[PDB]
Amino acid sequence: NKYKRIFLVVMDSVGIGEAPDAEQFGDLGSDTIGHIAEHMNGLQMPNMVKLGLGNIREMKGISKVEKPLGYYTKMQEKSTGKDTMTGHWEIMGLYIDTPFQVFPEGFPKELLDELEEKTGRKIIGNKPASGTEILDELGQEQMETGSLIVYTGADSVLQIAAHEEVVPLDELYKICKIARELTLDEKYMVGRVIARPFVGEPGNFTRTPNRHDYALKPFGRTVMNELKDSDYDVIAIGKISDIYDGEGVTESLRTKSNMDGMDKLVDTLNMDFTGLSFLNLVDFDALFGHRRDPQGYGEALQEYDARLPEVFAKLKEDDLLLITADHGNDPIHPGTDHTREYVPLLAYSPSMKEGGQELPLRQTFADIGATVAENFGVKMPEYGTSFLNEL
Ligand SMILES: O=P(O)(O)OC[C@H]1O[C@H](O)[C@H](O)[C@@H]1O
Ligand SMILES: [Mn+2]
Ligand SMILES: [Mn+2]
Ligand SMILES: [Mn+2]
Ligand SMILES: [Mn+2]
Repeated sequence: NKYKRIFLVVMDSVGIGEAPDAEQFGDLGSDTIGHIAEHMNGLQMPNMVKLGLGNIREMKGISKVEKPLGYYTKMQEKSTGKDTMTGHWEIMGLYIDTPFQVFPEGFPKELLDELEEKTGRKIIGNKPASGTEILDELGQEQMETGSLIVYTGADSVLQIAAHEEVVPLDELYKICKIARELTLDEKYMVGRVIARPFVGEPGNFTRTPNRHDYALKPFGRTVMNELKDSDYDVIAIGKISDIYDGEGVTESLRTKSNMDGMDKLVDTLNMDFTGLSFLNLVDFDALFGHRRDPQGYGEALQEYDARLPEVFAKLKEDDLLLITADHGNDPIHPGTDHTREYVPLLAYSPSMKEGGQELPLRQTFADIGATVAENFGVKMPEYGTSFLNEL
């Protein structure tokens, strides 16, 4: 192997400006990092700058450097959708024609009618809502009637809440499996069906640790599958295992925040493995992008940047660090949906003694998967062109 270990970091939703097809998605004008930099009156990300972030694109407080630490470019998304699953599945070598759907006005009558028909249960709610707020609103009715609270949010999710002492947990799980099957349908394709059991009483409801998430498997066998099948390590950190429904994962590390995600990355740097360590930093998307909160987003990016020097200190000569994103989620943009943007790519190894240079623009996210696959001598993905030899 050229590299013994590859550390891949997805800064979730950290877009670097509207993609060529942004108009199709209602994303003209989008610019995640650039708009945040303007709001912050200059972002402070000196470590990303040292890697060559500004060499990709200059933004307020983010300037180019004469000798970037590693190689740099951006990537263009080829798949139809701008959701997390699409972005990640493409990154690991796939092409996804069918986009996952979001439901700002709730789910179509047709879908909920069939779910009622298959379960013998009534559905209430059917709207975007905070999980805790909707419990306050409808939890009592749910308890008295045995109906199901169905709701959604800014992401591609169908969530089903029911009181544990009214609807048995195993019945809630069965219902969610039925919903998961019904939503394998392009008309209502949801990324995730989530069981949301709760306990307590009106004015005092608590959601239990018995949450279960029902994901779809990637529409193809990924570079992660190939690594695992060839006996390499594939360490998933944060949402990564869930995003791929565990496909090709050899160890999974749960995280609670971006800072915790950087701690787990450091943990993997301390491990003797051969293969891939794959981190998703999800706070950017979950707390700041969808909430259209550029101040929180800017602070999170600065908190993340401050962690990088320890990562640089731990990387070995035969380690490669890859930093990218899976789409945009511009916190100064209409609505609450993701944005169709280019994503940054930074590629750094301490063995790059003269620093890096500009890579040709990546025409699909799958170029990352192809690079990983070629490095480890496993079956090349169908899509994507490796940049391994450029490094
Ligand atoms: O807490 P809730 O409002 O029920 O659900 C919000 C999100 O919490 C989970 O990460 C899922 O991604 C949901 O979209
Ligand atoms: Mn838009
Ligand atoms: Mn994402
Ligand atoms: Mn999202
Ligand atoms: Mn603040």
